[PDB]
Amino acid sequence: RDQAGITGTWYNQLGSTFIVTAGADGALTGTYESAVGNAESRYVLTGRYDSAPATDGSGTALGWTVAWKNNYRNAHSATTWSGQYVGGAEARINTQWLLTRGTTEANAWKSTLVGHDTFTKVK
Amino acid sequence: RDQAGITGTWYNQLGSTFIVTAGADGALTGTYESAVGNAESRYVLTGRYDSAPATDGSGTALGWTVAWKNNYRNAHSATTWSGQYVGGAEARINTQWLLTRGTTEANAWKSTLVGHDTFTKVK
Amino acid sequence: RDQAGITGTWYNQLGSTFIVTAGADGALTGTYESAVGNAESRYVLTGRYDSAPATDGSGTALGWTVAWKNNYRNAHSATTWSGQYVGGAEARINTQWLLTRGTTEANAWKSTLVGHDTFTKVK
Amino acid sequence: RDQAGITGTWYNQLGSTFIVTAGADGALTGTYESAVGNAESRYVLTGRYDSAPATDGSGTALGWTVAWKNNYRNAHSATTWSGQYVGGAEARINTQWLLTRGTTEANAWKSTLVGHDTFTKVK
Repeated sequence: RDQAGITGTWYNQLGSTFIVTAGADGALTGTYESAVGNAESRYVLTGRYDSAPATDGSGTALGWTVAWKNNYRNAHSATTWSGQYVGGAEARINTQWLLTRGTTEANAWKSTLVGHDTFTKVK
Repeated sequence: RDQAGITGTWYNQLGSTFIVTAGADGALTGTYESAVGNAESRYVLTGRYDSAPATDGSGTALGWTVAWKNNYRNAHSATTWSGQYVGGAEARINTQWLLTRGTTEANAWKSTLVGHDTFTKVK
Repeated sequence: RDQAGITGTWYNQLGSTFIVTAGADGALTGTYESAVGNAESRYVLTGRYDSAPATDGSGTALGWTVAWKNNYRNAHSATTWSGQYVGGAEARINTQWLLTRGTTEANAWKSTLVGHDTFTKVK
Repeated sequence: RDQAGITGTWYNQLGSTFIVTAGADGALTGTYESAVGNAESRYVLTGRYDSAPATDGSGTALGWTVAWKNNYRNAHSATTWSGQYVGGAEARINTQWLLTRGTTEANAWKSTLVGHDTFTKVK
């Protein structure tokens, strides 16, 4: 339903760039570029979305992962964004995210950051 | 480094089954079967992991997504697990997860569940 | 430093009302009224804030708890807001929150909702 | 119902010490000592719990806050624990927590850590 809705270039409140293709099978594939956190250039992302969402005005559930390793840098970390795509005049992806850093057992308690990103089709 | 470490069948504290292959390129591919939450049978998952982790005793950062749609059911939801793989005698994947349900704007505030799953190679 | 900054009436993006007094000792005391989630009227809250924040332009760390029981209703739940107070022209409290419902062991996995509320001094 | 159940000394998986009194009015008051994160000695905590929980075998919802300032140190941060008290043979408090550090706007995205602590009456 939202394959075309989701496919494209999205920007969050930080100036990060999320380039995604939604597959007819529920796949999400693309690249993430973070404006913050010592990331450089594009990182692979993959994820999933609900390819057959409720017809009742509900958002479309989705998430995706970026491991912060590319040819430029390795943060030894990974972020997952869990959220929903909201169609219409000003389409949004509203997300919450978990970033886990690889740590020792002794630092495991502080391994994970949590936040929220809102993505729009205009910067 | 942990491609073989991660590839395989993992079980969490709920009796859920996570079947994953780690690609040399950082890919995670496989299937998830939840013991809870009105899921039935296998659901596609995709994700990423740090294919070149720190050599310093740190875990390996990873995450993955499941959209809760297969041929049996559609929960109109998606879970992301963010965590780290810890190698050795009793290998673990320690995760935190966000489950977002597709909702109306009026219910968006209650769209997202958070928990923690610990995966082991024995049930 | 921010005792006066924090003391007052705040509104979030949902139209909820947070009435708080910051004590010189780091205490937060007051009442919360939720615009959503079948809450009615005021609920007691308590919390803490950093009464001696960094002088470097950083926010002031704080959190507080509401148990969703008053003389009108009992949701058998509790929310904690963790965030920071940002002073200046448009003062904000930026929070992330965890709502845990009392559950059986069998439903514990779905006990906890997560979100984010941003509070302003104007509605 | 669980006033006596909750009142006491609890330990988490990190060796931290949570000393709490549950008030008949839903209050939680006491002190927290963290085994990790450069905390030293006791810090004030306050919170709330459901003083009239469901009679149906459900846990009792609660949370509390610690601002990481005492006479010894100031981390410029605050943790909230949201969870539920589970009575019986081996009483537990199962929590999820958010730690927000005071930050600049530019670092706000990385302000918040998330984890999970399980508290028992024996160390």
